[PDB]
Amino acid sequence: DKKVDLVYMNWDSEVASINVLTQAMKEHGFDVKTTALDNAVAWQTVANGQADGMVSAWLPNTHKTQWQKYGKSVDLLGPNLKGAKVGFVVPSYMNVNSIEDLTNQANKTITGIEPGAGVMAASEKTLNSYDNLKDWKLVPSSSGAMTVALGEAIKQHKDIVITGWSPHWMFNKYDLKYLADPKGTMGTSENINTIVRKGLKKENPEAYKVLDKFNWTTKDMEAVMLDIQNGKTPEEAAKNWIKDHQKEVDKWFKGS
Repeated sequence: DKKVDLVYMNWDSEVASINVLTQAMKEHGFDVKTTALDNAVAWQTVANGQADGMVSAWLPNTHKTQWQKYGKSVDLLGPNLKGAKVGFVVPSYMNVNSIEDLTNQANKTITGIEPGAGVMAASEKTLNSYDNLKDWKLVPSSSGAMTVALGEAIKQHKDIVITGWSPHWMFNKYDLKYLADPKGTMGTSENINTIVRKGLKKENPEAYKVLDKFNWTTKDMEAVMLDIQNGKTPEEAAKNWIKDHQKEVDKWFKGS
C-alpha cells in the first residue's frame, strides 16, 4: 500500500526527472499520481500539504521568490541534481576558452534566446563588463531558433557563440564547451532540489525515504532529454535510462 502524490512544472528538465522518478517508484510498487502545475501553484500545494512533494526546486536564484514565500513551510530535503548553470557556449572545435579571449569570432554576435530570459540579462551585463566585448551585439530570438542556428553552424563548421544553459540536450547532441567567466557576470551554479510537505516524514515514511535519496547527474538528465527531443515518449526515455542505471536507481529504495 505504497503511494505518493508528486507535482512538477512543465519544463523539459522536469519532464525528464519526473518520468524517471515516476517509472522507478512504479517499478518498486508505488501508486504514483503526478500532475503538472504552474510554478507558484505547485509550490503552494506542497506548502499546504495538498501534494507530497516536488523534485523541481531550483535554488538559490531561479525559485528565490517561491523559497521566500514557502520555504519555512516545507521540508527541503536537499539537492537531487548539482551544477545547473548558464553561460556563453561554443562548439568545442573553436579555440577560444574564456570570455576575455573573444575578439572578432562569430561576427561579434552572441546568439541569444527569448529577450525576457534570465540568461539574457546576465549576457547583457556580461557584454557591458568585459572590455573586449564593447563592439559585440546580443541578438535575441527564441530557444528553438537558437538551437536551429547552433545545428546549422556546427554542420558547416562555422563559429557561433550562444547563450547556453545546463542541463540541456544540446550538450549530449553536440560537442560543446562553456567559456570561462573570470568576472563571474554569467553567475554561479544552482542545484535542483527536493522539497516535501512537513507531515510526510511521519505520515508517509515510505515515500519520504525515496524522495530523500532521489538523485542523478546533469549527464543523466541530458541523456533522457535528448531521447525525448528525438521522439521517444518521456515514459520510454525514462525506462531506458533506468534499465541502464539499475544499480543507481535501486539505491533510492533501500538503506537508512
